[PDB]
Amino acid sequence: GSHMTYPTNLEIIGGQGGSSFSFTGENNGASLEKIWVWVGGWQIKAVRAWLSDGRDETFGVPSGSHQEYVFTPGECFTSLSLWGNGAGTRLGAIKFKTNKGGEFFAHMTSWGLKTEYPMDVGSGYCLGIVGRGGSDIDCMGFMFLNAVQSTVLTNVNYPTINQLIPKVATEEIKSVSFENKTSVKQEQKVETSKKVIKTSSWSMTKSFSSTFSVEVSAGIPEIAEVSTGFSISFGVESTHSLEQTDEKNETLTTTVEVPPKKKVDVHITIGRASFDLPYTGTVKITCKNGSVLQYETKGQYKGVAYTDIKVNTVEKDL
Amino acid sequence: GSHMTYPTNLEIIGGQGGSSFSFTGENNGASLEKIWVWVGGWQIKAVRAWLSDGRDETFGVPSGSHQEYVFTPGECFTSLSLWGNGAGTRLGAIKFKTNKGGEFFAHMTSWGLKTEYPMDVGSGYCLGIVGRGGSDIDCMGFMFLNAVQSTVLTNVNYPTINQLIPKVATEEIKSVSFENKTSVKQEQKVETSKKVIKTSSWSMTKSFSSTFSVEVSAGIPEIAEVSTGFSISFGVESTHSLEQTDEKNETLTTTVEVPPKKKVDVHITIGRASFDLPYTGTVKITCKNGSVLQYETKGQYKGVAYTDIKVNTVEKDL
Ligand SMILES: OC[C@H]1O[C@@](CO)(O[C@H]2O[C@H](CO)[C@@H](O)[C@H](O)[C@H]2O)[C@@H](O)[C@@H]1O
Ligand SMILES: OC[C@H]1O[C@@](CO)(O[C@H]2O[C@H](CO)[C@@H](O)[C@H](O)[C@H]2O)[C@@H](O)[C@@H]1O
Ligand SMILES: [Cl-]
Ligand SMILES: [Cl-]
Repeated sequence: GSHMTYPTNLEIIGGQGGSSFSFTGENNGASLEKIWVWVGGWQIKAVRAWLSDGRDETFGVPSGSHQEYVFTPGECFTSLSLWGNGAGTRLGAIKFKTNKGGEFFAHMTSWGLKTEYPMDVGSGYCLGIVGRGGSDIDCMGFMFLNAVQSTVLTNVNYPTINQLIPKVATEEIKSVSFENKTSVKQEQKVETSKKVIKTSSWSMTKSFSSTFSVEVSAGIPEIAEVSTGFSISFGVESTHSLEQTDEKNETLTTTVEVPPKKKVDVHITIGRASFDLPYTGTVKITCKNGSVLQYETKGQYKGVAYTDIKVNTVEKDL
Repeated sequence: GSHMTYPTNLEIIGGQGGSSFSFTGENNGASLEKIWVWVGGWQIKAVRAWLSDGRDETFGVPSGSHQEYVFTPGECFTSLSLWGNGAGTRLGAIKFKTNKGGEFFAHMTSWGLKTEYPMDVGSGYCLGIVGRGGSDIDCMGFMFLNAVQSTVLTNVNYPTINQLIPKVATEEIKSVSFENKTSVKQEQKVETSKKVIKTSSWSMTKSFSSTFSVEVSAGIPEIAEVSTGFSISFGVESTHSLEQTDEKNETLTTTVEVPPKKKVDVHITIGRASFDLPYTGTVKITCKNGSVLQYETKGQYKGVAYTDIKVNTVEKDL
């Protein structure tokens, strides 16, 4: 009585003729984006499906006109029922409703419908379809991702980061001038504050990111001003959102030495850098039922990062 | 030997004639938004200033054309110098630069400029002007907020929240049906997941919020479904940003009981509420130098909140 749970939920209805097919995003997180259904008198005749990664395949042999459903990003199933043709030999009908208020019903046209099979749609996120086709749709089911506990983008790498030479724009914060009339050392306290807005963005297919709250477990590219240039350090690992912004009041206290019979000009600045670079990582979906679905992904990271506040003092003799 | 610090920085240059004026946002965080300067042969003739709260005053008596500087939100001074008229009886010139690359220089037209007085602009955020005027500008200084350590919106109240009746819109997450053909009670586990995006925002004058990173210490309006109806409670105080979004995967596991020889329909939903109400609070500015500037404020809070996920089951015979 060992019990197995799975990250997907799939119930296939119909007969056992035809040849098996499996058309799902279960290895890359792709979802069902569009479906065309053709019907006959005593069967679903054919199905054409488009997944959000651009795959497009037809099962069975179309005849007549089709019915269409176009799913928008974030649109999930709220319910699904399938019918066989009543004889156990073909799929007979598909009915569903979505979380955007849509409803779709496609059914054989001659024979009356018999036993309805209502399905659990899991999370509501449909990964595609699986079944058997020949001239017709012998059998089919819709594959759903089961309800999700967490969705994490982890194992993030930036494979061009070491090659990259970042452009650091200087922002002026303040300049102050002092003059020391006396023949003895002077010291001046200078306090600086400046609002900095650091941002991080990891791109993601919009279907997946509209449906799930993706946490990011990653290091953030950072800038420090090295004496021989600017290097993009790949910082310490922590948790973020896919689009993240962190504001603060960056501050510094400087004690400026003003020698005798000298004027000192103090110039206070900060450096700003925009990263725009590829990343790779692993999407890890953990379902409520304990199972996991993971897959490798790649995208673009965009970052805005700042140096420390910099103080430059220029001494002159008046 | 005690040491006294202050949250504003103000150095007044010129003579002692005329009458005192003080035109600053040091009681409501308003900043200098626009300035017009008129000059004469041996003086600054007049200054007209506009603060970000809509105040507008003129000091001295204009003659001739004016020079103008218009400050955009977030534009701070990076440097400032003032001159007297050389005789110590009038302000004679104003020169400044800003963090958006601007520069402005207004000076008396006949008498030569003597001693330049360079000023520490503090945070760069100019609260306004203080000085003496009669026919002319006898003396003036620009007041700055000193470098800032933190800016916090706290003591937040929503004085209409008790009168409020909230619009709750119901979103469908999933529905499923079960059938029990036995004369024996049956159980079914249904797991649910749903992405929710909760948002908070407290309005603030754009000049202040563009210059400073404002942390919010507040309770957030929250919504629960009571057996009677829909509660709107304050929440417990915590730290937020002025514009805050929090995504999560809300989840639920439900054990559904199917009584013998019954159909049971399970309808899983969540309630969404939009708040749009007034708030009051206290802005607390703590300077690097330990001093504090506090003032009361008011604005509009906008929120999106959600109830817990709800399960409603209905039963029939079959
Ligand atoms: O009804 C379709 C028609 O086609 C045939 C033979 O070409 O069978 C093909 O299609 C069936 C439905 O997809 C499959 O079950 C079968 O395996 C496949 O050869 C006829 O047998 C059938 O009547
Ligand atoms: O500066 C012009 C002229 O104004 C007079 C009055 O005619 O003085 C007024 O303006 C001065 C500059 O603002 C003030 O110092 C003075 O207090 C005020 O009465 C003249 O004295 C002066 O020459
Ligand atoms: Cl059947
Ligand atoms: Cl002078």
